[PDB]
Amino acid sequence: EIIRTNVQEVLAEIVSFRGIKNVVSRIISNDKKCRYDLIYNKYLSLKTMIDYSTKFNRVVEVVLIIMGKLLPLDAWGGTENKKVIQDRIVDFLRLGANERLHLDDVLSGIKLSKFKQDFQIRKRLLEGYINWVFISLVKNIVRAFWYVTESSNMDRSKLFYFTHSIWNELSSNWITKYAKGNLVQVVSPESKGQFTNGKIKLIPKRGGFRVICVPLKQSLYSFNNKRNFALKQKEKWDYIFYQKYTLSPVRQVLQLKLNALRKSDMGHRSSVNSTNEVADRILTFRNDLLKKNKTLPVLYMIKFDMKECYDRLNQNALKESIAGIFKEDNENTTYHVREYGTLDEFLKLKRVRTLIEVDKVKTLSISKNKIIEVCHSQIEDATCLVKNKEGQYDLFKRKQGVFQGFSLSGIFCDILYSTMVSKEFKFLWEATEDNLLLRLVDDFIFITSNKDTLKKVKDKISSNELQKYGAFVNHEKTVEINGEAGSSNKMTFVGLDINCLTLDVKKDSSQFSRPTCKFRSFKALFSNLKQFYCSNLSEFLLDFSSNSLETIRENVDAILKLTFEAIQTSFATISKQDSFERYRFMKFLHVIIETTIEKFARVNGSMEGVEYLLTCIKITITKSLAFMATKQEIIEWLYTLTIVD
Repeated sequence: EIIRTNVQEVLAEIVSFRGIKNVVSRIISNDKKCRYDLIYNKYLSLKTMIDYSTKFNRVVEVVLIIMGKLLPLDAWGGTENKKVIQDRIVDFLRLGANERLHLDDVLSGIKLSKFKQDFQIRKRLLEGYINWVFISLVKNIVRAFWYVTESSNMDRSKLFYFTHSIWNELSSNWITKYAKGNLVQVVSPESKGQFTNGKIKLIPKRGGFRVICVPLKQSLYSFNNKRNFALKQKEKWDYIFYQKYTLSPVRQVLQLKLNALRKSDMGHRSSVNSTNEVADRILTFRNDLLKKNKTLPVLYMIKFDMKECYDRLNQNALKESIAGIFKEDNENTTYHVREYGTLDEFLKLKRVRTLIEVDKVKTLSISKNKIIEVCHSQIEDATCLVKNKEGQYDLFKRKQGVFQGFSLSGIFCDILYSTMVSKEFKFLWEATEDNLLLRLVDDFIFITSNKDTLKKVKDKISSNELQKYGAFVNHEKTVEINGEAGSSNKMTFVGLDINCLTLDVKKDSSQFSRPTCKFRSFKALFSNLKQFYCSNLSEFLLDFSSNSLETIRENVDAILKLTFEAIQTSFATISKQDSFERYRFMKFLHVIIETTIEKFARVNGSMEGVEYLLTCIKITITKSLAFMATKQEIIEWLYTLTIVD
């Protein structure tokens, strides 16, 4: 029950002879008589959520035990090619068996597969065989036994295998408890519920789970009727058209109104869009202080975060904030924004590898009435489906707050907190020379030389004046230092170590650890660094529903810089014993760039921002290769890459 295709179909997958059918038959035969649920009894059966996960070594052992039973020794093509393929299987399991397979990296066996001038171009079938072994056999085994989710952690290269039996038990328990305190049932909502339904996804947030709502591309009727494929396809394109022509414009106009307020109001400059911007605003604060009084004064600083900002978000305050940024447009205004494609466009109408080597605008138009209507609909009509354990899939709505995982949830929280910061902290932006406030999603930092204005901020985050917006200060996480030789002088803000005494800002970078660069060849270095890149390129850092583009870009830049730092560190050593070939390096760059763009489109479903990201990648790659004297042809090739038109 691992291979659900016949010998005729599998052999058809390996060509666009007779020994092949001999192997496929023996593999399929072993599949039918393999005692799967006895292996499960032998190998796979409290008080933090990740401890229930199967340890990775037991995960690997189960997979290889199945693979050994499924594939006879000749099916591996040698008693040593088996060692190589098994190592690539472990690498594939370290990516959760969910990332794209690269046949040029996995394949390092040579001849010993005796059908198990042109034998090489007719070895393209070996690519089709190994591909079927990895994507059909290995992946289905993982899907058969485990649910795989990446943790929300500090080090999020960690993928976790929960057996379906224990994952369902953990998930049903947390969801039942979370539904009582945050949700309320629904028996017949509006007929217009086609694009406001979502399914609950859980992420192992330490003591519990993060609750994410993934938008359903169907109506409830189509979801309950799993057999009406045509209707599901019809409504799938309804969402695609709704996302392209309605949701994307609404998000674009909200982002522009929010950007224009960063320049207009002084109260919105305190709202910062990324971590590097937090560092730069502090470094500029430090530098401007060194110019204003020529020394560095004793500085006081306070950091504080919000408790469950999405769950506790005030829907009414959010709706007022949205009306606020549109107060000047007289409720008949049409805005002109760009059109973008969907991921599922090229796929289902064209072919793969959408990054290739006359102009375009492709504008759309949307009115303020629609924007207000769609925003209200997303806030007030968002519903989620919960597994019932009587197999019923009831529908629930939020008592208060906004579901994380919908298109506008991230920008909703940005609009409200920018509005909140601007109206509530008025006594900060006529004396900017002495104090600095910065906002990053839900984390706040405030640095000042005025110990009196420190108490103003310290007394406002202790009152209830921010609860009007749904902001509740996480008091036990509040940290304050002053560096009067009586307190500590190091504080950790988001990703940053900040010295209170000298305003030194240094990045932790421990989230993505050592790229392990010590090899005797560039090919071995690029394969390892390709593994490292995909292992750290998690979906949440490409999620446009929860992060800004500057945050998405800087995260890609952070992974890139670590990857190229490995190249720079070991280039001289490897170049001593292996000649650097620029064309092999460009294929590595092309694979690295393609994977990032593909996963970004996969996560967000919309092509909005791939252009901005592709050119930020070119600039980052250019900068990161400054150490390389001879790169003109490499960089010239890099600059000719575009998104498929």
